[PDB]
Amino acid sequence: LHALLRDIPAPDAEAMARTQQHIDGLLKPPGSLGRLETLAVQLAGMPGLNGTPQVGEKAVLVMCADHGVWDEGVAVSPKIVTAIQAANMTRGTTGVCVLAAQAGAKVHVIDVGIDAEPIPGVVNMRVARGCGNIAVGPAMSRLQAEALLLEVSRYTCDLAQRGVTLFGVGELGMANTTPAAAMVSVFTGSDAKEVVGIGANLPPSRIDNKVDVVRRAIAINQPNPRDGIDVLSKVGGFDLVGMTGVMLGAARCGLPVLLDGFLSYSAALAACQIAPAVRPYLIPSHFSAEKGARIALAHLSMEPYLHMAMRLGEGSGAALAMPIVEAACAMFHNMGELAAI
Amino acid sequence: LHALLRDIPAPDAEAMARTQQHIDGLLKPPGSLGRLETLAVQLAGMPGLNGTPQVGEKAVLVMCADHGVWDEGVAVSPKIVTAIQAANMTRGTTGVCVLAAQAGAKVHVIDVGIDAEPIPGVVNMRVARGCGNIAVGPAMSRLQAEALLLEVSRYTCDLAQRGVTLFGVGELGMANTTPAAAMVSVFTGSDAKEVVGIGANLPPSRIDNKVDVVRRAIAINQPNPRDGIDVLSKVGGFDLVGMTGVMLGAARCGLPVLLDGFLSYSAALAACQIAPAVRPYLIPSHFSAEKGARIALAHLSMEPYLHMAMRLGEGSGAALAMPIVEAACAMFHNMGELAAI
Ligand SMILES: O=P(O)(O)OC[C@H]1O[C@H](n2cnc3nc(O)ncc32)[C@H](O)[C@@H]1O
Ligand SMILES: O=P(O)(O)OC[C@H]1O[C@H](n2cnc3nc(O)ncc32)[C@H](O)[C@@H]1O
Ligand SMILES: O=C(O)c1cccnc1
Ligand SMILES: O=C(O)c1cccnc1
Repeated sequence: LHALLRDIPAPDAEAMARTQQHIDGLLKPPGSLGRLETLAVQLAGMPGLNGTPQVGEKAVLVMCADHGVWDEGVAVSPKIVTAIQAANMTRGTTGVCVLAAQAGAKVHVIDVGIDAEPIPGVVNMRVARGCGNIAVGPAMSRLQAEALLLEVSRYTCDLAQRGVTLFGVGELGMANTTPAAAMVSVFTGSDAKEVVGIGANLPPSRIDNKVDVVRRAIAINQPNPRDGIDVLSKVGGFDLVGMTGVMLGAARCGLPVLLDGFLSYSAALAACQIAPAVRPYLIPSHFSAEKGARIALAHLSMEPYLHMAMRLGEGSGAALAMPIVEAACAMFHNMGELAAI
Repeated sequence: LHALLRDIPAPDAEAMARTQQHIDGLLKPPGSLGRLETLAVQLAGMPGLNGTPQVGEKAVLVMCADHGVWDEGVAVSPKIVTAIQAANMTRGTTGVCVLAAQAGAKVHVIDVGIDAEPIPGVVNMRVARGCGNIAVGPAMSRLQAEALLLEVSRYTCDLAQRGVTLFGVGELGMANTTPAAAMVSVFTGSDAKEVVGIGANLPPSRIDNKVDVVRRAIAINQPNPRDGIDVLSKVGGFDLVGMTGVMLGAARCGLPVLLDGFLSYSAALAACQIAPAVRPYLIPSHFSAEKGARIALAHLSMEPYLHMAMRLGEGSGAALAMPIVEAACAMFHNMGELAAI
């Protein structure tokens, strides 16, 4: 794991300089394509991309897991919805599925801890049947967190061997906005009230309880903010850990990862805490409608491209942004040159 | 023309209600897809769409024209760049071209007033060789403005007959951000300084002059803000008029139009002034990096989906947003239903 982390490559400044120059020579006023130009340059510096902005195969990895904290009344969806939706993922009827197909991306459903019988068709990496209830203790052990990080990391880089060049992260887990809020609070130093949202339509009444639960989790566990693994293990969840693992894996692999919404931001904070070298590989997608979104993003210093007021999760926003990544590549490779004004 | 305007259909509330209900029944927490849901409903109310959110063929219409105001030193690009770029449009090497191909949209290049010999391959609807210099008088006559509105309007609806269901608007015209700023100032009641930007990399030094030119145009022409045609004809340009015409045509046709950037916002203000019935057919794309963008958008009460810091024009932002429109349709038609949680 420390090996893994040690080997995350730095971005290729040489390739980025060449990219910048090329972009500057295209048939348009310099810098006129704004963020599309920056994105192209960013991609060029990613070693797994072979010195140029390009997109081969695309994959969205959905990490599914249950949380003991559901027992605290923090989620309106019944627990079984995780298991149900995960099965649905195999039939292509969910929101991510539909958006991924539209982007020509393949969806990988990964069970890292659903509290139900295994689902055929789903990738099995289950830690346990739901994680511990963070309101009364840790979600899992450090060992457990590290093992999963490792396993997902590897799974991720292996896909690279198969032509995938662009990943998207997603999750599925009733009550997951709760641990996500706790992590955000911890990493950013914000008070719980500021980052706790309505999740999947939690009634406004029910909010207070959610806030208290978050505070409780933190007080009880005393997660160390300087230790991303410590935080994940104490007040995170298997799904969150899994997302962090995709990020570490893609970075080690020298490839880009598209973030999704709120849950993904929490995982990104942990990943960057654990390995700052991860940062350059992350690409924001959309601006989640979850309350703590702004705070979370400010800490990652990211400005999403899409303002859609989305709050579904599943990696749906990631899929929706894929065409943008492809657009930056198209611009780079297909535009004519000034020299030929 | 008044006929044309009179016949713009109202949105189909019946179809929209059915759409809303269907969306609500999809396999996700209600309202979880935010703006994608709203967009789908909007599309459903458009009569040319046959009661459902759908996308058939896509077209981006680029209106090209020269402006006499270029003589005032308000643009750094040489005048010929309009003619050059317009030819380039026929070869698929420009920014819009590349982005449109990526979206599976076809680009229609329309010459409404380039100050050069006709370009083979370009649609000929030329009013004159560049419009009058707004700093010393009107851009054109009212008659001229109305005629062009009519002609473009018709051209637009005719494309509908050929399977196009979604339009994008764009332009090409050195110095065009100048008349665009004047229109914005006029319609919104903002002072020139607040809405005059750098256009295609105008040096910061050169700004003052640009502001004065705008003020001059207005003082001299005294455009009536309550009369959109009056404004267009006095302080607009052939390209701007042409964009307004696509908007009027698509609306009459009962079809959606994707806006682009700053120039497009100015044209939209005029269109809505002329015919408020046009409003429901307009769809924002991106948030232009031009200074007066925010003001312009506030007046249209539109919040763009994409924050890319783009400022190229040509209809490039419109093309980039097409996949989003298609995503809303995919969501609508392909997601599974709750009833089948
Ligand atoms: O913390 P809560 O309020 O439960 O919200 C987080 C969950 O809701 C999101 N979520 C995604 N697809 C969903 N499908 C259903 O049916 N419910 C929630 C869904 C997210 O992915 C988590 O599973
Ligand atoms: O008012 P200015 O500073 O001239 O900016 C508006 C123009 O610049 C934009 N524009 C688009 N493609 C371009 N290609 C070149 O080469 N220059 C400007 C271009 C816009 O479409 C207008 O033609
Ligand atoms: O931003 C998200 O991804 C999100 C917000 C609420 C519920 N589920 C997911
Ligand atoms: O917003 C635009 O479309 C734009 C801004 C500057 C120059 N050309 C186009």
